[PDB]
Amino acid sequence: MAFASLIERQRIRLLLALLFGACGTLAFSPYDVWPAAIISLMGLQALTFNRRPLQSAAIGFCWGFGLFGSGINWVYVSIATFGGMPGPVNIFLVVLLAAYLSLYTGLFAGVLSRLWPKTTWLRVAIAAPALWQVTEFLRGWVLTGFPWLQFGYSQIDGPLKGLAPIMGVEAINFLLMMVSGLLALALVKRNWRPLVVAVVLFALPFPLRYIQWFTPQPEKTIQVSMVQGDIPQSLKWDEGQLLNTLKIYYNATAPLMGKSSLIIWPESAITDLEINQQPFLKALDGELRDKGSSLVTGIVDARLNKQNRYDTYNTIITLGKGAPYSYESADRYNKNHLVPFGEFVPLESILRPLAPFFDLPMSSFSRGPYIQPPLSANGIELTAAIAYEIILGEQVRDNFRPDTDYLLTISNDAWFGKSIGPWQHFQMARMRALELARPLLRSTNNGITAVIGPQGEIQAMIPQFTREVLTTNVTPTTGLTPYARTGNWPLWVLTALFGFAAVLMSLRQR
Ligand SMILES: CCCCCCCCCCCCCCCCCCCC(=O)O[C@H](COC(=O)CCCCCCCCCCCCCC)COP(=O)(O)OCCN
Repeated sequence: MAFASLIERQRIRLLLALLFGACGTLAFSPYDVWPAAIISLMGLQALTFNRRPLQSAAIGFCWGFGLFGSGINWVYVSIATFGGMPGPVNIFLVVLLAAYLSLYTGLFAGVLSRLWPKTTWLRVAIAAPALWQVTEFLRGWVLTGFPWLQFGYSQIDGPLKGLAPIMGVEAINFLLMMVSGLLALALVKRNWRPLVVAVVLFALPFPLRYIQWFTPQPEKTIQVSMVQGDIPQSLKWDEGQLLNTLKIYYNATAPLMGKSSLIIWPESAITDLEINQQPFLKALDGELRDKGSSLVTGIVDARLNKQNRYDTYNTIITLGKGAPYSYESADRYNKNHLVPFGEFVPLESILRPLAPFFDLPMSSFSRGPYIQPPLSANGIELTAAIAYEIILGEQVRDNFRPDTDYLLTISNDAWFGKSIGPWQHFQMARMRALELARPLLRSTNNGITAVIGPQGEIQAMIPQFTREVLTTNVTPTTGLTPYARTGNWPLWVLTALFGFAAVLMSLRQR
């Protein structure tokens, strides 16, 4: 007994917040338990009740530390495997990353308690979702952002699936936070009205999820094929292995050359500069056009700037019928949002010589234009997003065009190894496909290579960590979703209104 005495202790709540914070990771990874997200948000909402601003900030920081150290720890695997640093240094780096990610949850909890101290429906339903949206935007914007582990992505297959195509995964985050706050308030106050309101709010989008915003045109059906080279990441960036990788990809492509129409290779499938492999690319494009196919592969390009400086762009070249290959062609995609510490190392003067982990091969990339024309191959338009860029919903939507028939994503998940990072990335890609209502053609070296339907459901998939070829027929779709039409503008208007109302009520509370 005496639960009230123990629960009203800051030290105990810190330990209890760690468990509830880590409980949220059961919704993104292959665990895929969407009630866990609601439970974790309920814990975060409840454990900050009746606390001073500093204690609430500590509770939020511990919750974020659990969440981002129990499901972002797969970064440590990549760091240790492909970087020469001691184990204490690696664990310090992953702990520091978790703490940095948890700062924006501690800030959320602190501001929420500072402005709305008393546990009320207002705080748990209006102020909390708006402030949570603001802090998530800050986390995804500052220092190029790391918008990972957003609970809306857990609703890719759930009751709130249909909310994504209308307003987005960020609005799904908003609704999840609101419902979970109402549930936490009902649990804390032992009341039934917040529970009923939360049930109504959560069950409202279930009929909404049946709306079909896309027309599955079958007249433009193709036979896309994707190749998993299963190239070892350690040997990926070498000299002798380049010929072996090219031979493997060519031999995998040759049977498909003639039967398939949209052969795709993973990110950085060709591990050499585009200019160096010019005759090979020319011959490959010629023989692909002879048999009537296309090859949207990935390569590394080093263009010359106006200042005679070589800028390295992570690129997606296009070859075959419907898109003749040329070094000056505009039918290419340059990666815009580079991955921190892996593609653009900040402070190269000190960080790069500090350890071999910072001085990874093929680094110091150059960002491409934010908005780029869609890739054309065999008469169809593909929206490209290299690896990490897929999770950026706003950038993907901005690059999206009404003429887009497929969403293209190529990644190299061999860094993460056997962990949950590739699965979380795949889930975020599925959420993007659901939001834009376009079929997704995701190709990976070792990670999850699959074709995602317009509703986010997996149409085809191949086992992870193998050298397989995913050959299937995918039908394009036409039509603009409300999310594609608008963006985050409706969500930002809604959260601005809610925040303004909450601030006015807090000031008027006096
Ligand atoms: C006030 C300062 C506070 C600082 C707070 C941060 C401190 C901690 C920072 C260190 C810990 C994070 C380290 C993450 C990078 C580890 C190395 C990963 C390598 C990598 O980036 O993958 C590349 C691209 O990723 C891909 O193409 C696919 C993977 C994309 C997902 C990557 C997820 C991990 C990155 C998370 C970084 C978050 C930083 C947020 C600040 C490989 O791609 P490639 O095959 O073409 O090889 C070409 C490579 N040269």
